[PDB]
Amino acid sequence: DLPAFWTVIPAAGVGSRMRADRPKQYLDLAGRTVIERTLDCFLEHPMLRGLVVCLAEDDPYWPGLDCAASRHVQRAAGGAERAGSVLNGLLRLLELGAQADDWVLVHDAARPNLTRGDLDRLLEELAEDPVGGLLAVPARDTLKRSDRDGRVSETIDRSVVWLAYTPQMFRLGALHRALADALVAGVAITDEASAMEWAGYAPKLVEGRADNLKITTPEDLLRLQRSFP
Amino acid sequence: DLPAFWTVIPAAGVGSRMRADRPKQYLDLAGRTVIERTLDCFLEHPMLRGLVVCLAEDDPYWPGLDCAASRHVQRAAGGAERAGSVLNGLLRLLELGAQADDWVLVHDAARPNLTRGDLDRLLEELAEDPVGGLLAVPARDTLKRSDRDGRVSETIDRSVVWLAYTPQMFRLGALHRALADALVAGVAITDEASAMEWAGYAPKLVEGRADNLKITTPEDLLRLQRSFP
Ligand SMILES: CN1Cc2cccnc2C1=O
Ligand SMILES: CN1Cc2cccnc2C1=O
Repeated sequence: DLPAFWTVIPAAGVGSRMRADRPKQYLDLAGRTVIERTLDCFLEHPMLRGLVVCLAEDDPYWPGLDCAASRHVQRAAGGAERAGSVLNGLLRLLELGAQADDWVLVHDAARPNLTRGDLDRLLEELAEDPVGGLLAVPARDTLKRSDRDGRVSETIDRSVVWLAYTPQMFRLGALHRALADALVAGVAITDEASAMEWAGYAPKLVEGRADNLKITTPEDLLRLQRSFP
Repeated sequence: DLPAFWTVIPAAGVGSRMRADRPKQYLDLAGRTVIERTLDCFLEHPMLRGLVVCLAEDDPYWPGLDCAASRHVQRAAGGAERAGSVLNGLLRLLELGAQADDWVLVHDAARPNLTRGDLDRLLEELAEDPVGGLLAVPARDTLKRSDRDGRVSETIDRSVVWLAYTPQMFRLGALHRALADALVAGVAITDEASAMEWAGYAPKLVEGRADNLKITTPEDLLRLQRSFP
């Protein structure tokens, strides 16, 4: 019995001006934009209560997509940083009838290769967790720590090192307090787990697939061109 | 004035039997095998004294390549592990007239995107180094350390964490002693830097390009299909 969950897709930071170097979320991935394929990983799930995309109010690419005329996709105003945009998504969820104890999933707009297995695996393993968790994969490259002189001080034991992926799964109320307080404190928030970690909580690690990659360079598109359907 | 250097390409571990899931070094990369493109990064360098490929004596793919009939490529017998094959490559270099103080470069057979810039940058920055070093790139993914309960114990400060790449550049005599003694000691050697680290030396880090990737899955080929010429 998988739990019910809301979904927040932070996708702001896009300028008002179309550019030849398009935002990675609007690149073409086998006939569709990256963010459209990212939304498909969630929109069809029976336990989905509602999905909210965080966007700049002057985003020139979004009104061209068919998901902009979709009742299954809600929109929230972007913030100054990613954490602020996630915060506005949490406020938008509260307007749609979300409760403080509802599960919320935050997922990168440029991670379109999220499989149904990883999603349900994350949902079934955290459904009874006291704080939540996130998808992650073990580090497979040799890690080396540097001293101040640029020389190797040690080879890090990567058997305990995991790469942080998305989605990340936390309770709406707790994440709301953690994100808002950490922004007031001046914390260098990266993901939602870092805000929960600063607040004292230890998120659970849920192993996911390694090909759930984030599109950071247009060369990373080439890895996923054969991944659909 | 770049220093003179020998090159060892460990490429053993290949079985005697051709298989449909070919060894990654023999996959096609825009009309040529991965290992052929890897050798091209070195064979044309004016400071190259000699290149040695470590191969199993029953390798069914190598005799089909034109580099098997090339005077510019020498061959050494593979060992039981990668470190042993590297060791036999060092012995093969000594037969070709190498000296104990000569620079040796060890590079992965499945890293064909090594640019001339990274190679010379590694050579010019380590030419006067007391031990040597290796190419590396800074970690750009969020790193999380796991406790014994599978929960995040800390987010690792990745400002001091580097991913270890190749080539790696060490003196022939020192690497020979470090590799041989560490194998006798029972050390879990990964790369040459780990053997030098166990021997007490601190290798220098030389920043290289991030697209000098190792081909571990046939999906990684897709990243490099547009990288040549
Ligand atoms: C994914 N991102 C990046 C960013 C920068 C600034 C404001 N919002 C955002 C957001 O949602
Ligand atoms: C690159 N590799 C892997 C391996 C396994 C066993 C023996 N030699 C080798 C070698 O050179």
